[PDB]
Amino acid sequence: TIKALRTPEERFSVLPAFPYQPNYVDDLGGYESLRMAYIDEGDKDSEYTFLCLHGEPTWSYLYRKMIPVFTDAGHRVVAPDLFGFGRSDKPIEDSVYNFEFHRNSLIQLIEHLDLKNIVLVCQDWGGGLGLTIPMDMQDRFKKLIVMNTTISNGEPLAEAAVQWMAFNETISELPVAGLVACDAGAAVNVMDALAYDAPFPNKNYKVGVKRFPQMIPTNADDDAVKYGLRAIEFWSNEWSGESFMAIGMKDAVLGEAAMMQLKTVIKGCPEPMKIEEAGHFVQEYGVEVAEQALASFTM
Amino acid sequence: IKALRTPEERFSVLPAFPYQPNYVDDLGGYESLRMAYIDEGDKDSEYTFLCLHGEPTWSYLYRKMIPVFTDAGHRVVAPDLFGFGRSDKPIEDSVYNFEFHRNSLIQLIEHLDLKNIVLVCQDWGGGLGLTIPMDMQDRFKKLIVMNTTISNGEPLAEAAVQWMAFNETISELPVAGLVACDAGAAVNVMDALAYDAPFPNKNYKVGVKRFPQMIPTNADDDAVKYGLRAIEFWSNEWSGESFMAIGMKDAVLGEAAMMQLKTVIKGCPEPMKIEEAGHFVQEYGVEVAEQALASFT
Amino acid sequence: IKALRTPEERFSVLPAFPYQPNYVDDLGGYESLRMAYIDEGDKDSEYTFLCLHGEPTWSYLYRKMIPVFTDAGHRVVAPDLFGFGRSDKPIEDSVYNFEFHRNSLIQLIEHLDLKNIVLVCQDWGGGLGLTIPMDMQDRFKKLIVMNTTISNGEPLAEAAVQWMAFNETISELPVAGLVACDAGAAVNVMDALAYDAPFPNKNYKVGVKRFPQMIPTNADDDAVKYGLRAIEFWSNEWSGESFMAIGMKDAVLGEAAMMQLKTVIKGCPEPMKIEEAGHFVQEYGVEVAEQALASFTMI
Amino acid sequence: IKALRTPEERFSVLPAFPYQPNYVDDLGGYESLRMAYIDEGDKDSEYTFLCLHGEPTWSYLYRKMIPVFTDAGHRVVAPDLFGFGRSDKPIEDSVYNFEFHRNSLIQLIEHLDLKNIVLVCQDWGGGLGLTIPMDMQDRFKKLIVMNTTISNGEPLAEAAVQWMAFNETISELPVAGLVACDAGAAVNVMDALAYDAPFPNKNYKVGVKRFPQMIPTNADDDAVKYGLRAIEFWSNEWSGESFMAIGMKDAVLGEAAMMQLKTVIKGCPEPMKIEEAGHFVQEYGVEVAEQALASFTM
Ligand SMILES: [Cl-]
Ligand SMILES: [Cl-]
Ligand SMILES: [Cl-]
Ligand SMILES: [Cl-]
Ligand SMILES: [Cl-]
Ligand SMILES: [Cl-]
Repeated sequence: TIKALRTPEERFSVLPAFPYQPNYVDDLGGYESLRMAYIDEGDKDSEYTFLCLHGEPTWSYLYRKMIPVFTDAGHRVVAPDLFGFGRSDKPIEDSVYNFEFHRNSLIQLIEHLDLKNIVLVCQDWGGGLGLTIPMDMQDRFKKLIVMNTTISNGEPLAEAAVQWMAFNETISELPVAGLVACDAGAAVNVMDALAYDAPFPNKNYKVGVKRFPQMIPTNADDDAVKYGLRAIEFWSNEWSGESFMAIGMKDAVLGEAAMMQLKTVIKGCPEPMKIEEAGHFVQEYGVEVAEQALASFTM
Repeated sequence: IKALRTPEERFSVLPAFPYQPNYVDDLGGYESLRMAYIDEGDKDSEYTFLCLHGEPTWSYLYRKMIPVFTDAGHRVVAPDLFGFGRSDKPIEDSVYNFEFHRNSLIQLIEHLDLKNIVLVCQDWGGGLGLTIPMDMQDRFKKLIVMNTTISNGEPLAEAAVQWMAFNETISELPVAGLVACDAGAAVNVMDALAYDAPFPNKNYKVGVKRFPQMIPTNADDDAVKYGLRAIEFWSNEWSGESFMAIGMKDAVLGEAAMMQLKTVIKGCPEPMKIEEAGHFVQEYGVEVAEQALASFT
Repeated sequence: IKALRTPEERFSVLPAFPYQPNYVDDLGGYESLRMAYIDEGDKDSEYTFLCLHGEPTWSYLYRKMIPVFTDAGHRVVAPDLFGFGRSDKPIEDSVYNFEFHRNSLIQLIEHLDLKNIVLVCQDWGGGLGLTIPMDMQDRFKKLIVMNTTISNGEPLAEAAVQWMAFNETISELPVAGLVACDAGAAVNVMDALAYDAPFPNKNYKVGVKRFPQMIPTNADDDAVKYGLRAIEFWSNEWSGESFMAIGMKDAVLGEAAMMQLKTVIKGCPEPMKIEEAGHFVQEYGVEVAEQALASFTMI
Repeated sequence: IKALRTPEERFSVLPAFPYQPNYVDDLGGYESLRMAYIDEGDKDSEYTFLCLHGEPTWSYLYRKMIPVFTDAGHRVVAPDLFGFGRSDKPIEDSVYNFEFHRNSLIQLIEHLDLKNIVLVCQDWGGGLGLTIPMDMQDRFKKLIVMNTTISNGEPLAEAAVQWMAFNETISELPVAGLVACDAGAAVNVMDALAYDAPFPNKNYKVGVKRFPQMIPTNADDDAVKYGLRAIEFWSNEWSGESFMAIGMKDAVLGEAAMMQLKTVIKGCPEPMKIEEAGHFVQEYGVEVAEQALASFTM
C-alpha cells in the first residue's frame, strides 16, 4: 500500500554490459507488494555468497565488473537494488525513505533467501547500512570486501559532506549518470551512462535519490549513528572473519583518510589496495579488487 | 508552434555561466517561439563572435571561450537553438529539420543586424552554420572551427550509422552523461547539472532525438544541397581568416574528418590538435580562443 | 661494427616482462653484433606473430600482447632492433639507416625460417616492416597494424618536421618520459624503468637519435623507394587478413594518417579506434590482441 | 666537496621556465659548492614566497606557481637543493643527509636576508623546510603546504617501505618517467626533458639515490629529532596563516598523511583536495597559488 512507481521495462532493454535476468521479491515483511529486484548468479550450492550492496545514486549495475570474477571462481552472488533504485519499486513520499526502512529491507531479503556463508561487499550507503547488519546476524557473515564508505559515529560533519548535502538541497534533481561519469572517467562509457539514468525517467522516480543526502546524520541522535556505534564495537571486538579494503583515491569525501580511519576499527583488516585512478565508485575499477580479494582470502 | 518552455527554476544554479539571457519571440516564421541567446561585450565592438552549439548542448558549452573574446574587446552572441538550452522546444518531430534550424539562425543574424562576424562552430553548429556565409557573404570576416563537418552526400562512416542506430534504440539520450563521458576531467557535476537542465523529461527532448535522425543518408537532403554549395564557397569564394582546433578523442568528427574539412577551407592554417579533448572541443576551449585570437588580425 | 652492450644489471628489474631473451650474433652482414629477441609459444605453432617495435622502444612494448597470442596457441617473435632494448648498439651515426634496419629483420626472419607470419607493427616497426612482405610474400599471412605509416615521398606534415627539429635541438630524448607522456595511466614507474633500461647515457642512444633523422625528406630516400613498392603490394597483391587499431591521442600518426593507410591495404576492415590510447597503441594492446584474434580466421 | 656540475647545454631548452638562475657558492660550511636559485619579483616586495622542492625535482617544478605570486606583487625565491637542478651535485653518498640539506637552506635564507616569508613546500621540501621556522621564527609569516610530512618516528607505512626497497633494487630512478607517471596530462615531453636535464647519467644522481635512503624508519634519526620539535612549533608557537592543497592520487603522502599533518598545524583551514593531482601537486599548482593568495590577508 506504500505509494510507489515502477520504472517502465523499456528503460532496461539496452544493458549489454549487465546481461543478468533480475529476480524479484514483493512480500518482504513490512513492505508488502513493494518489489525488490536483485541479481542472483552462480550455483545455489556454492560454499560462499557475495552480497554486493550499492549506495547513492547507483544500483546492482555498479557491480557488473565484479560479479563475473566471483562467479568464475565458483561462488554465488546476490546484488539487490535498494527500494528507490535500479529495477526495484520507488516510493514517491520523502518520509518513507530512512535508515531503518533501508536496513530492514536488507535484513528481510537476507532472511527471505536464507543467505549463509556471506561475503559482504559494500560501498557508500551500501556500507553505511550494510556494515550495521552483521552484528544482528553474526552466524550468516564470514568475510568483508569494503570500498569507499564509512560507519556513522556522530562526529560533526566534514566540510565536503556538508557541501554535498547543500548541493542536493539546492538543485532541481541530481544528474545521476553525470555524477557517476564525472567520478569514474574512462571506466564509464555512454552505454553505462544510459544504464545509470535508466531507473529514472524523471524526478518523480528520484525521491530515494533525493533522500539519501538528506539522511546523512548531522547529530548523534540519528538511527545511522545509533546502529553505527554498535557496529564499530562489532567490527573492533566481535568480528572474527577475513577482510579486504580497496580505496578509490580520487574521492574528496570517503577516500583515503576516511577509509584508513575505518580500517582501524575493522579487526584483522590487511593493508588496503589503493587505486589512484579510481573515484568514489570503486567498483568501476573493481575487476582487480575482486581478483585480489579472492587471492587474499581462504575460501 | 506547439512547444514546451523549460521551467526557469532549472537554470537557478549556473555558477560557471553568469550571463543574463536575452530572448527573441518574433523571428520571421517562428512567431511566439522564444529563442534564448547570450549577448556580451560592447555592442559597438569591431567584431562579433557568433558561437553556435550542436547536439545535445546549448550556449553553456561556450562558457570557457566567451570570457576570452570579451576580455579582448569583442562582442559575443551565443544562441540556444530551438529544442535546446533556454529556448522553446517544439514537441512535433517533423518541425525539426535542416531548414527549420538554418533559417532560425539566418533570422537571428538579420534581427540583431550582426556584422563583422567571427563564426565559431562545432557539431551541427557547423553542419548548419558553415552553410550560412555563402548566402550572407558581407557579414562574415573570420572562422573558428572545431569538430564538425559539411554534408557532401558521401556514404556515412560506420561510426555515424552506429550513432544513429543508438539514438533510435534507446529510451532517450543521457545528455549530461554523454558530455561528461566525452570531456572527462574538463566537466564536473555542476556542469552535468547544466547540461541536464533544459530537459526535465523526454517530452522536452524531441529536438535532441531529431538531430541524429537528420544526419543525411540521401544526396537530395537539404543538408547536402546546402552542404555542397558551402564547400564551393569555402574553397573558392571565401577570403577571410580561419583557425581550426581538433579534439582528437572523437571517433566520428575527429582528426580524419577535420583534415578533410581543412582541404576545402581556403587559407586554413595548420590545425591545433588537442590530444586530451573529445568531440566537445569547447570544454578545452580557453586555449582555442586564445590561439585563434593570436593567429587573427 | 663498433657498438656498446647495455650492462645486464639494467634488465634485472622487469617483473612485467618475464621472458628469457634469445640472441643471434651471426646475422649475415652484422657479424658479432648481437640481436636480442623474445621467442615464446610452441615452435611448431601454426602461426608466428612477428612483433616489431619502433622509436624509442623495444620488445617490452609488446608485453601486454604477447600473452594473448601465446594463450591462443601461437608462437611470438619480438626482436629488439640494433640500437634498442637488449640488442647491441652501434656508436657511429652512419651505420643506422633504413637498409641497416630492414635487412636485420630480413636476416632474422631467414635465420629462424619464420613462416605463417602475422606481422604486428607500429611506428618504424611499420615504416620498416610493412616493406618486407613484398619481398617475401609466401611468409606473411595476416597483419595487425597500429599507429604507423609507409613513406610515399610527400611533403612532411608540420608535426613531423617539428619532431625532427626538436630531436635535433635537445641534448637527448627522454625515453621513459616520452612513453609515459603518451600512454598516461597505462604506464607506471616500473615501465618507465624498463624504457630507460637500455640507455645508461646518451652514448647508447645513437640509434634513438638517428630514427627522427631518418624520416624521409626526399623521394630518393630508401624509405620512400621501398615504401612506394610496399603501397603497391598492399593495394594490389596482398591477399591476407588485416586488422587496424588506432591510438587517437596521436598528433602525428593518429586517425588521419591511419585512415590514409587503410585506403592502401586491400581488405582492411573498419579500424578499432581507442580514444584513451596514444601513439604507443600496444600499452592499450590487450584488447587489440583479443579483437584481432577474434576478427581473424586462424586456420 | 667532490661534486659534478651539470653541463650548461642541458638547460638550453627550457621554454616553460624562462628565468635566469642566480648562484651562491660561499654558503657557510659548503666550500665552493654552488647552489642555483630563482629570484623574481621586486626585491623590496613585502612578502617572499620561498618555494622548496624535494625528490627528484628542482625549481622547475614551481614554474606554474611562480607567475601567480609575482603577478600579485610578491618576490619568489626557489632554490635547487644540492644534488638537484642547476646546483652542484656531490658524488659521495654520505655527504647527503638531513643536516646537510637543512643547513644549506638556513644559510641561503641568512645570505639573502629573507624576511616576510611565505614557506611553500612539498615532499622533502616540507620534510626539511617545515623544521626551519622554529629556529628563525621572526622571518616566517605564512605557509602553503602540499603533499609532505614531518617525521615523527612512527612506523613506516608499507608503501613507504616499498618505495625505499624499489630505489635500492633499481639501477637508478627514471626521474622524468616518475614525474610524468604521477602528473599525467599536466606534464608534456618538454617538461620530461627539463626533469631529466640535471642528470646526464647516474653519476649525477647520488642525491636522487640518497633521498629515499634518508626516510627515517624509527625515532632515532636527525629527521625525527628536528621533526618532533617542529610538530611542537606548528602546534603551539606558530601564529601565522596557512593553506593546504592535497594531491589525491598519492599512495604515500596523500589525503590520510596530509590530514594527520593538518592536526598539528594550528589554524590550518580546510584543505583544497585536487582529485586529478598526484604527489607533485605543483603541476596542478596555478589554482593552488590563486586560492592560497585569496585565502590570505597580506
Ligand atoms: Cl508505476
Ligand atoms: Cl522499477
Ligand atoms: Cl548521499
Ligand atoms: Cl547528431
Ligand atoms: Cl622517429
Ligand atoms: Cl624520497
